[PDB]
Parts: sequence; C-alpha cells; structure tokens
Amino acid sequence: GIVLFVDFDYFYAQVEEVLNPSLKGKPVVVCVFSGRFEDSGAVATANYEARKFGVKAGIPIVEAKKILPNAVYLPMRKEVYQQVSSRIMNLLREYSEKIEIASIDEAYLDISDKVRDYREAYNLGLEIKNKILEKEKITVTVGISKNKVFAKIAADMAKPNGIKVIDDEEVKRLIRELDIADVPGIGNITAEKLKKLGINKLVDTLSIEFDKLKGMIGEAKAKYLISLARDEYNEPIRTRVRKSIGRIVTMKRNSRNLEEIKPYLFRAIEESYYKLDKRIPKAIHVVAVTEDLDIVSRGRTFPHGISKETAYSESVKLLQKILEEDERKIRRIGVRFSKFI
DNA sequence: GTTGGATGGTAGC
DNA sequence: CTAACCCTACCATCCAACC
Ligand SMILES: Nc1nc2c(ncn2[C@H]2C[C@H](O)[C@@H](COP(=O)(O)OP(=O)(O)OP(=O)(O)O)O2)c(=O)[nH]1
Ligand SMILES: [Ca+2]
Ligand SMILES: [Ca+2]
Ligand SMILES: [Ca+2]
Repeated sequence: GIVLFVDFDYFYAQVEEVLNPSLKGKPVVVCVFSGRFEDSGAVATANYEARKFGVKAGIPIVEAKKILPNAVYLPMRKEVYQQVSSRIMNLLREYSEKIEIASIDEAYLDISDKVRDYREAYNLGLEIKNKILEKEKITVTVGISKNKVFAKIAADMAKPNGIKVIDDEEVKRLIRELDIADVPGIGNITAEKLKKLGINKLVDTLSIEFDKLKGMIGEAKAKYLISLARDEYNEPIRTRVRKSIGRIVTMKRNSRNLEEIKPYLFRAIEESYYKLDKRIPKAIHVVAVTEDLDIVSRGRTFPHGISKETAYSESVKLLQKILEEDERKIRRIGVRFSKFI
C-alpha cells in the first residue's frame, strides 16, 4: 500500500506570480479585504520572501504592512486559484484514477498499482512535479508513504518544492521520535492535554489506559492516535464528496439590526445557492461571528430538499433566533447548506 | 440501546 | 473604524424519538 500526497507551494501567491512573473523574487501577500476600514482584513497567504519577515496566513493586513510596507498586496481571487487547481487535479488524475482531492491545494493518490516500490514511487513523484511544472508553472511538494497521515507528514518535512519518502522503517522511528504535536489532527488544544498526561510520542499512547486517554482527548482522537502507534492505520483513498457548502461575509460595521444585516445574509444565500450546482440540501444553518469573534449558529433540517425561497425565509427566521438568544452585535454573517439529497 | 438533530469545539485549508 | 477573512470535515455533548 503506497500513498502519494501533493501539496501546492504557497498556492495563492504562487498563482499570482505565474500570472505576473515580474512579482517573482520579491514579497507577495494575498489578502482578504473586509472593507471596514482602510486595509481591514487578513492575509490568506504569502510567498516565502514575505514569510521571511513574519507575514503569513491569518495575520491582519495592517500588521503585515507594519512589518513589510513595500511588499505587493493583492486581493484573494478565489475563482482564479480554483481554476488553476482543477486543471492541476486533472493532471494528477492521469497518474491515478484513485485520487482524493482533500482541499484547494492538495490531493492524495493511491499508487499501489502504478508502481512496485518506494523507489518507483519516488520517481513518479519526480514525473508529477515536472508535469505540473510544464503545464501550470507551479511548484509542489510531494510526500510518499504507506498511508495518508505519513504522506502528509513527509510533505510537511520537505516544504517547499520538495519530495520525500517515509518508508516502513522510518514510520517505526517516527512513531517513537516525532513530537506528537506534529501529527495531523493534533492542534494546540490536544497538544496541551497530551503534554499534561506526559504523552510526547505516538508510542506513548500504547502505555496509557484507553479510558484515561479517551477521558482527556475524546474517543475518536484516542482511537486515531493508537491506530497510528500500532502501525495499523489504513484509511483508504476515497473520492471527495462535499458534505456542506456555504458562504460567509464581513459587515462594514457591527450590528444587531436585522435590516442592516439582511443584505449581507441575502448576498451569502445567492452565492451559496449558486455553488450548490444541482445539489439539493435538507439542512440550512445561519452562522454569525459576533463582536468578540465568537462563532454562533442556528439551523434547521427539513424532511425534504430546501428551495431557494425556503432558504430565504428560513435564514431570516434563523438570524432572528440568533438575535433573540445572543445579546452581542454581529460582525460576520453567513449560511451553510448540508445533507444533500 | 440506536439514530440523528441542534449547537459548539477543534483542526487545517 | 482602530486586528483577527474564507471554507469544510469531523467529532462531542446535550437532548428527543424510536420501539
Ligand atoms: N482565506 C484564507 N485562506 C487560507 C488560509 N490558510 C490557507 N489558505 C489558502 C491560501 C493557501 O495558499 C492555500 C493552501 O494553504 P496552505 O496551508 O497549503 O498554505 P500555502 O500553500 O500557501 O503555503 P505552503 O508552501 O504549504 O506552505 O489555502 C487562511 O487562514 N485564510
Ligand atoms: Ca495544503
Ligand atoms: Ca500548500
Ligand atoms: Ca500540531
């Protein structure tokens, strides 16, 4: 069982570089401008030139301009990156039909039937990197291992423009030696709980009682972590089926005023419903980000598919329910559809 | 006990 | 307006319905 993983390098900014080659070699920051004030919003991503100075995903645009005023700031053009991505996903399809598109910039290939061993896998990695480079001028990082998790870790260890194999023996080693915080699915909350327990390595999860581990991090995470330490993790590559689709937007200013919010909600519904594309949802959720960045939601599941009109009426009601039950002003409003027929 | 709906937490993009 | 966007996957917990 061999898995090949592809993660595109500094994706959004790299795409801007390919569109505009004069940008290459200098700092580029791709931004989400919220319109609340001059330069309000956050960085979506930046090239390596900009990361050298601390500019990266998630920081505020003004914070990036403070620490890097002369960089090139461009607005996130989501659709453009999606088009480049799709073309790249189709190139990858010509290498294995058995492909899991896992996000805007990454995919898993099961190549067990394409190659005999890690060596040939490494070589396909080379051919894949070159082809994506011929056709789209985009550099990627390849990770190759026995499963999804270690193929992801391998690519993380090689970024940028790298390729890395983690073979059966280094999986053993990594189980004993890799900091557990570095395992995909282990964020800052789980990391801290593990530290208190004195669980630092995957191997450590085999020397603690399940109930005690499950009591701290929850069942599924405990199962997942143990499965990896036992080297019995084998989740198959599966065709990507979206479970929810939606849209969220930032308001000019914070409001508790239904009439001042409505236009944004409706903008989010039109865009959401368009992205459904023949998919018919049975659930709608209105999502509100409050003044203090708390995420709050109200939803409804129908026994039947929701029409655009039903979505219009229900989300207004659902918004009012948020206003009824939470006293805070709202800052971002959106809508999410799930449970596709 | 099972399934699943409402809502929130965590994670990573 | 004074920093904090976009999008999706998955799970936990608190309850209700089933039977
Ligand atoms: N709006 C927004 N977009 C994000 C965020 N994080 C990532 N993205 C988008 C932009 C990225 O280019 C793309 C892929 O995310 P990655 O984590 O793989 O980062 P990226 O490819 O830019 O860096 P890479 O060289 O792996 O390190 O997803 C975020 O916090 N907000
Ligand atoms: Ca990625
Ligand atoms: Ca990437
Ligand atoms: Ca981590």
